[PDB]
Amino acid sequence: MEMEKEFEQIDKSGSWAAIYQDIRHEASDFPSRVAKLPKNKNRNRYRDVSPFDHSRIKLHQEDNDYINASLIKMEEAQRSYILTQGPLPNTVGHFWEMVWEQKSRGVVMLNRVMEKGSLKCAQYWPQKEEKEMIFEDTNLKLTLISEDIKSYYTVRQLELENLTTQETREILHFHYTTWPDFGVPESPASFLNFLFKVRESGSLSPEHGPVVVHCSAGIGRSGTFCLADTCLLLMDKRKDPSSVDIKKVLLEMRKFRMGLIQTADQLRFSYLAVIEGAKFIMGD
Ligand SMILES: CCNc1ccc(C(=O)O)cc1
Repeated sequence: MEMEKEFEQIDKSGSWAAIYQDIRHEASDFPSRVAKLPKNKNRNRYRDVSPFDHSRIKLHQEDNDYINASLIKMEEAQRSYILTQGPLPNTVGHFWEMVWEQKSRGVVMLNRVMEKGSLKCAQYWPQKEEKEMIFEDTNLKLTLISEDIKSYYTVRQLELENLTTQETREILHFHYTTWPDFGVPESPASFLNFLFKVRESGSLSPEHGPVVVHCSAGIGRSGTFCLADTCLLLMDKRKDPSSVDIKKVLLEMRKFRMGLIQTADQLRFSYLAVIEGAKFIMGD
């Protein structure tokens, strides 16, 4: 079923809450035993959001290999993503270790450091060129190189140095700064513009490690970004683009990380972004 017809039918019937609960009911349930070990309690932002054991990213250290991050491998689309929580004061060094070890080119951040008057993640990158950050626990240095501030997003170039070997890499930080404190954006136009800026950078391409994507918990906004990207890629690739089923792509993604897409509005909005994306590409 052409998803815009499916969309109009769910909208006119006001059944978004019913479709969303059906997804919640069919979603995979896998063990998360490492996440729940007592030694890991201060590495988790939220008690009810944990990576599955089978898909968790392992840090390359014998001490404690745990970070709250998941590899989402989309086989038919040929895209991988790492979805993670916003870093905590005591996990900023682990975050940048993971970026280094997984060979990522890009970091995609979909939240503000403060929202609704509370801290949603640590200030994990330098705000001035001349004040670099040193992470003594993982032996890394991070420097701001340049900053490009636009109306809906900011792009930063960062230099990450492994102080152990003195190798350096350029990381691109893509920061979506305008997602509202409550609900979802009214139009998907600025979110699609942002997605195409990430794609244009090389950050999502197979010559690099997987892109790192986060919001506060790493499931809601983060889930929207990777679901919209994967659905548009499948429409480009397949002979029958009308066969792309957004609900089936979401269930496949939920085999790798729990709770992706947190509300019926986020589902409805994910449908909105994919529909608007399919016509910009038909070049109406
Ligand atoms: C036949 C109705 N459904 C679709 C039409 C065109 C495309 C596309 O060319 O991206 C995707 C779906």
